[PDB]
Amino acid sequence: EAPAAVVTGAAKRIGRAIAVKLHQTGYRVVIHYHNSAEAAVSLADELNKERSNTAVVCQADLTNSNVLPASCEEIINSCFRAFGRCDVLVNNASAFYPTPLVQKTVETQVAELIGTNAIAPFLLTMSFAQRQSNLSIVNLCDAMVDQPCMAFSLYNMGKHALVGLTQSAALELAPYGIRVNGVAPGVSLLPVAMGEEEKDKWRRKVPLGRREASAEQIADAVIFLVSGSAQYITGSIIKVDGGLSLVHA
Amino acid sequence: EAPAAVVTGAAKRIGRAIAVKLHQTGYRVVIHYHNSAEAAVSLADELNKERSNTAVVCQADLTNSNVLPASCEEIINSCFRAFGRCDVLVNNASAFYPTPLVQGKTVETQVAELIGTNAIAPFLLTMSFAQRQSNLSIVNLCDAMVDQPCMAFSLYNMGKHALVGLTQSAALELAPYGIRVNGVAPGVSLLPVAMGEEEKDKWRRKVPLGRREASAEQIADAVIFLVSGSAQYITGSIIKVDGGLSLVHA
Amino acid sequence: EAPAAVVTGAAKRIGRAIAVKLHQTGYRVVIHYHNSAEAAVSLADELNKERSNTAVVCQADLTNSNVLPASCEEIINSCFRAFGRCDVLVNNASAFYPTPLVQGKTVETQVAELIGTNAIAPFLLTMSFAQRQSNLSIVNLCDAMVDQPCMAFSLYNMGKHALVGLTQSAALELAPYGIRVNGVAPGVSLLPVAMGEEEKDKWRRKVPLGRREASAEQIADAVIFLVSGSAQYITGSIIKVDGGLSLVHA
Amino acid sequence: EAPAAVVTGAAKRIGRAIAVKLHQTGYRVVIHYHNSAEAAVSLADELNKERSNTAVVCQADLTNSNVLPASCEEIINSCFRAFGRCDVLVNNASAFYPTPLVQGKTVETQVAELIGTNAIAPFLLTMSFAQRQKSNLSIVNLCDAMVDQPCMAFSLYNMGKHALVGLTQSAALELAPYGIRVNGVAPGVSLLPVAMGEEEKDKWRRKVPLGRREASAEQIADAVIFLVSGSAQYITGSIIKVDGGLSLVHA
Ligand SMILES: NC(=O)c1ccc[n+]([C@@H]2O[C@H](COP(=O)([O-])OP(=O)(O)OC[C@H]3O[C@@H](n4cnc5c(N)ncnc54)[C@H](OP(=O)(O)O)[C@@H]3O)[C@@H](O)[C@H]2O)c1
Ligand SMILES: NC(=O)c1ccc[n+]([C@@H]2O[C@H](COP(=O)([O-])OP(=O)(O)OC[C@H]3O[C@@H](n4cnc5c(N)ncnc54)[C@H](OP(=O)(O)O)[C@@H]3O)[C@@H](O)[C@H]2O)c1
Ligand SMILES: NC(=O)c1ccc[n+]([C@@H]2O[C@H](COP(=O)([O-])OP(=O)(O)OC[C@H]3O[C@@H](n4cnc5c(N)ncnc54)[C@H](OP(=O)(O)O)[C@@H]3O)[C@@H](O)[C@H]2O)c1
Ligand SMILES: NC(=O)c1ccc[n+]([C@@H]2O[C@H](COP(=O)([O-])OP(=O)(O)OC[C@H]3O[C@@H](n4cnc5c(N)ncnc54)[C@H](OP(=O)(O)O)[C@@H]3O)[C@@H](O)[C@H]2O)c1
Ligand SMILES: *CC(=O)N[C@H](CC#C)C(=O)N1CCC(COc2cccc3nc(N)nc(N)c23)CC1
Ligand SMILES: *CC(=O)N[C@H](CC#C)C(=O)N1CCC(COc2cccc3nc(N)nc(N)c23)CC1
Ligand SMILES: *CC(=O)N[C@H](CC#C)C(=O)N1CCC(COc2cccc3nc(N)nc(N)c23)CC1
Ligand SMILES: *CC(=O)N[C@H](CC#C)C(=O)N1CCC(COc2cccc3nc(N)nc(N)c23)CC1
Repeated sequence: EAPAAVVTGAAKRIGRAIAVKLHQTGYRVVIHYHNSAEAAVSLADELNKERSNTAVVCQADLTNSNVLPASCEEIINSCFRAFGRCDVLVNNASAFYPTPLVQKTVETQVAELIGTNAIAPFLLTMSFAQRQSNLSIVNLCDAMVDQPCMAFSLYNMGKHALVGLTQSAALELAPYGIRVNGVAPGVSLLPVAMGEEEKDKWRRKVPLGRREASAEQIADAVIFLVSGSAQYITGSIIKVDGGLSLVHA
Repeated sequence: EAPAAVVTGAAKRIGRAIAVKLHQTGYRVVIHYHNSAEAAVSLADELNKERSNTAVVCQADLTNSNVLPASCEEIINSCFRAFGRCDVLVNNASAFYPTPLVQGKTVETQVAELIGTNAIAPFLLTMSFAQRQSNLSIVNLCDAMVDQPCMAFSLYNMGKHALVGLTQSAALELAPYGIRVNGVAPGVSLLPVAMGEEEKDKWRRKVPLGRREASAEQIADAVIFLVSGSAQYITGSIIKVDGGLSLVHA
Repeated sequence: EAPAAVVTGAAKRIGRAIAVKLHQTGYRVVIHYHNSAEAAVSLADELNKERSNTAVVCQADLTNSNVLPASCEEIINSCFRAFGRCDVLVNNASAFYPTPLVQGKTVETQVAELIGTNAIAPFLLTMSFAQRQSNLSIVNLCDAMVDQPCMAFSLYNMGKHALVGLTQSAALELAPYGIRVNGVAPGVSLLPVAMGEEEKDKWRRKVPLGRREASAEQIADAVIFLVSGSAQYITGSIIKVDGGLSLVHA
Repeated sequence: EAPAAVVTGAAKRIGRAIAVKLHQTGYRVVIHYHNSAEAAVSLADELNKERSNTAVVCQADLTNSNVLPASCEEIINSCFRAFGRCDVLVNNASAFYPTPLVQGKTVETQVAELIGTNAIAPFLLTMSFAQRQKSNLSIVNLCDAMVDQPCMAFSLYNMGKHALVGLTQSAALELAPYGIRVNGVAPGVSLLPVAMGEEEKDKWRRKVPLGRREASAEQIADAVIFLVSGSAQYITGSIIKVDGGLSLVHA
């Protein structure tokens, strides 16, 4: 019987590449999305064309709210409903934008940035564990958490909280044989809205090849961590950053 | 004219020792409290008896909510109203209790209290402190054991990790304004009032330096250092005051 | 056509498992050894029986001395002599024993062996590897417990900390040459042959994930990942393979 | 009776400021030096003019060698011989220069100097310090805030500073039962090299978030004073960055 995986924010970019590579490795996949319905379904169609009834989609807002716990339980439930099991959770979905300390409401920014990057991963982790082989969770972290971008304090707080969850959950779920690890990109796929001149500025800072990581290169580290080659690995965060985090000002 | 400081959760325990030591150093203090009204007022009375018009209390819930930004703004405003200035912010108030991943507060409430008090309220207080602006600084009460967490304390731990992030992010962003942002990270300090002596001794005996918990005063000493002129080039730093506990393997 | 790898201290235990797994992946291997001549030759025989002309041995003391640079150059040279190329360096060889700060090897010798094997020899091998230059990479065997050190192992610990520094420094400096530099950091893996069973069990039961030590093969798996095309964007990274041990408080 | 401190490399720059501030705090001081005899003696004369019989000098090469253990024992011994006690050790002396991985000191000499001064000599001094105790005893190691964002081609220097972090932590743990605390102070940009042109100095200064300037030697010394004080009696194994936020700045 084929294992099954949930990937949050899987319709595009890094999450899409993760879903594709898990599917290629033999997983059935839940493609979670928020706004990207068309791209989510398009991906599921591609995967189901390769192997029938191996991909489903699942819609949810992961902003923090009174309903978030129910939404996260339903994401996990969607995997059990479609595939009868849930072996892997990848927490990939993430809101990302500046929140300057000195001059959406700030309460909404808190809900979106801390909800997507930290609280929803926590609630999904709870629901994943409650419903339980090579079981594991992979959190998409950020190699630059300790050298943060100016005016991104709430985003950064969210990613730091995710490191804490990764470590806390590794410890607490180890007795259940659930491993919990992270993958920490530096510069990967740049924002669609960023101008080419700015993209090049960031690319040229990367020591290894002066370019961003492809989505597939991020996905490769995820595949490693969920594999039998990582069966003793828990609580670990692998940087996939081409040396960027080691570069001084 | 005397500088002024806000200390959150200052009615008791470590926050009280911090407020007392800042007061002894010449600061006027806002004693923030949530439920500990009697202890807060009693402390302000003691400090004002020592020097008139040098302490006020300020009540606020720092649970996450849509009104938390306004509450945090009002804490800072309370310092300006009492003293005409706000030089130092100490983020000390903190909810602390287990939230097991596997099995009667709702999880919505646990998130709001643990992430609100330990991370979001510090962020909003930091915003308000900075907006309203000399030796200006913020000191966050962190946790030396954030990377060796207590079993079943994931939300608390997430909160303290987020506070590290804030410490670093805010140091960077507020450096141009001359505001320093640092942390003090206890290991074992004052044990919970409800904990039995047998358990207290179990944790005390794990500490390499002296096999005892830190006094509240020892924590406060590190805060006093970081707000002083002796730390004027220090920002983004988190000083462990843990007697070596974080270095001890399983 | 086949790439080639040097593995230091490869005659036994973790280094042997690394050499075997690299060989199984298609590498030709130099089996470096110091005292374990019989085991090194036996391993080369086993690998060459599987595929002819794919393994040689190379003897060297990696204690620090004025001749260590020449010895390390000769290890790399041995790879070029046997295989015409050198694609991968695994710095595995390591002296490990206590050096109490407060009280028949001299301290001069303890320094030379512990700092030589764990740090200086890796540095010199890295220099020689780089000078003599595709998927080129170095993997250093680090230690997940470097910040929760064993009592009385200060020189060993200093050595492993230095190796972290080298991993990061060399990643940065060799990135323009397309050489990646990464580490694998065990917690409890293969226990010392000389350790009593009662002590072995004490350490095993501290590991959160499965209450057992890592097999040599599990360590090797992380090395195989880091040298593979699946890690082509990874440099300066140290992967813990410790079953959660480093996260456990005292 | 006044406590006593050893400060290595104390004739100039940061070590000098540390020795001065310890002296001002009431310590008697051993001023260790290697080549800077005239500056060491000049400092001792200034301190003894302030308070008689409160400063001596002690000469030693801290390069790694067969004699280094004996040299480090003798440094500690010189404190006991002058002052009858040794309360504080500050490991400050440090060689600093590039050692590129890819291309007239030999590399074995570079190893001996960079690893000796930054790591091995601190270890041996720590051993000797602890052996002679066998009251507020503490060691402060001068570390480096930028150890995880290293300067290109400074691999041996960086290895040395990483080793010193290890020592700080290992020694804190092992000496805690004796009541000896072990901590570090980690500068970012402090006193720039004497040779450096103002244009290059300003390049590095302008990277510092807090004030766009290097730390004074006195600012570094202030952190040392804190760590040896009664205000840090529960602090051990801690490394305080004094870097104006530099270590938090991305590329
Ligand atoms: N790209 C980089 O360079 C980089 C660098 C460091 C770390 N990372 C991390 O790597 C991961 C993937 O990065 P990425 O660039 O591929 O991400 P992204 O494109 O910014 O976000 C991925 C998806 O997150 C979903 N998401 C956002 N807000 C949401 C909400 N309120 N509720 C539910 N889902 C929500 C969106 O799904 P819909 O489109 O369906 O609305 C979006 O497509 C993230 O965790 C990121 O922080 C990336
Ligand atoms: N004690 C230790 O061993 C230790 C260890 C590591 C870190 N620390 C950190 O050091 C700091 C002080 O520790 P502590 O033991 O003195 O703290 P504490 O006694 O547990 O709590 C401090 C105060 O926080 C306030 N607080 C709690 N929930 C609040 C809410 N919803 N809104 C507003 N205020 C709220 C309470 O004020 P009221 O009483 O007024 O309701 C309480 O007296 C904390 O940040 C803690 O995490 C302490
Ligand atoms: N085992 C664990 O639990 C563990 C934990 C943390 C980290 N690690 C790291 O993982 C690596 C492998 O561990 P291990 O237990 O397999 O190692 P080990 O058995 O303790 O040592 C590996 C080899 O190092 C060689 N070596 C020692 N002194 C040498 C010298 N002066 N010159 C040259 N080679 C020398 C020896 O080779 P000969 O036999 O040929 O004399 C020895 O066989 C090491 O770097 C270790 O620090 C292991
Ligand atoms: N300056 C900075 O920006 C900076 C930045 C980060 C960290 N730090 C650390 O802070 C400390 C002080 O820095 P600094 O710039 O003041 O130091 P420095 O001037 O480069 O060196 C201080 C002293 O070290 C001594 N020393 C060098 N090689 C020696 C050897 N072989 N044996 C014995 N002593 C030797 C020299 O003594 P003699 O003059 O008597 O020969 C020298 O005056 C160092 O540990 C340094 O790594 C400094
Ligand atoms: C200030 C800045 O952009 N660059 C620094 C590092 C340097 C040099 C930095 O903080 N970085 C971290 C974030 C990276 C970009 O990221 C993302 C890019 C695009 C989408 C995206 N989505 C989500 N959800 N999260 C993130 N982090 C990103 C660039 C380097
Ligand atoms: C499971 C556990 O306690 N583990 C270690 C104990 C040891 C040794 C640990 O992880 N520690 C972290 C938490 C410390 C205790 O704390 C507090 C104690 C009392 C009140 C309190 N209030 C608040 N707000 N926060 C905290 N952290 C604490 C003990 C060491
Ligand atoms: C004091 C102690 O061992 N404490 C923990 C043990 C636990 C839990 C610890 O610090 N660990 C580090 C040392 C590990 C053992 O290691 C080795 C074991 C066998 C051989 C060996 N060779 C070499 N070269 N290096 C090392 N590190 C080891 C156990 C976990
Ligand atoms: C390449 C580089 O310098 N990069 C940054 C500078 C910036 C921003 C860096 O890595 N830093 C570390 C080294 C600092 C300079 O230092 C010294 C300067 C002068 C003397 C000296 N002596 C000794 N013994 N050690 C050191 N480290 C220094 C600059 C910041």
